Amino acid sequence: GAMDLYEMSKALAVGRSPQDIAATSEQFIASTFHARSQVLLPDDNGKLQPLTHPQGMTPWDDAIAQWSFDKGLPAGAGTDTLPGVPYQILPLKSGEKTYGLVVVEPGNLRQLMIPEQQRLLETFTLLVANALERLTKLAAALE
Amino acid sequence: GAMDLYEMSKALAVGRSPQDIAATSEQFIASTFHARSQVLLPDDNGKLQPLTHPQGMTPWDDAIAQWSFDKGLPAGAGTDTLPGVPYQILPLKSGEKTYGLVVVEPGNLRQLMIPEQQRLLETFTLLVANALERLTKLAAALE
Repeated sequence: GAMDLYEMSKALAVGRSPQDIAATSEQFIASTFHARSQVLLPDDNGKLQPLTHPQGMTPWDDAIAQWSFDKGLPAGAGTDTLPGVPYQILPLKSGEKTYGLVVVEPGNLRQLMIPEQQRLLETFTLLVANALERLTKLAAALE
Repeated sequence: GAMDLYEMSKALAVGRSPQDIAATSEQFIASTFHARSQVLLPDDNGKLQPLTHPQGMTPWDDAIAQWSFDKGLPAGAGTDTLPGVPYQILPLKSGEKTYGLVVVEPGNLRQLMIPEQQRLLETFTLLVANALERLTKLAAALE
């Protein structure tokens, strides 16, 4: 919806932890894009977590997810890497830096892949990435 | 244009100072929205700077600008506060917090006020606000 990006931005602004940001992002991406989703974040070593998909999502390839994060490039539907899977693997990027990934599995892939929806989803991932960037850089500043 | 938000996000991601963010925001808002613009930022006391408009912009009311920043509410065209002026005064907000303002004076006010353009401009101000929030909170973390 028209107001969803603004409402998510309000919820992201008060997030205090990566898990807060992940939960908020999943709630809003699920509602706005009629999809199940999972945010994946790097650990100390740069390896994405969690490695276990949630009930209701089809399992994705962990190593292709890692590839998407490492390269800052999408995979899954709409790309030339795993073009046939029923989900998208999207980097959460601010500038050239990738702070995480979101796996998005819609109820209706033809609906999610409408170009206008793809452009809206890109704006969502940019706002999520900005929130992750803020928390990561602040924690580093202080710890 | 379709790619302008993404291109501005890349430029905002590498900004190192509020002045960097202000210059980038003015460049992209000017180009995308066919407008002159000025970003105003609070000083130590919460008073907006600069107090001097640039050549090519019509002077705005400094106290109404301060009102917009203090209340986190827009003024100027499209609002019930100074509805008749040929510019908009827009808070740069992330969540409930306002980090600055942008004054936008278009070459063609009827074009800027097209609702689709207004919705795009709101997304721009959200990305600018996120950049200002990141720099402000990081500087505080370190200084």
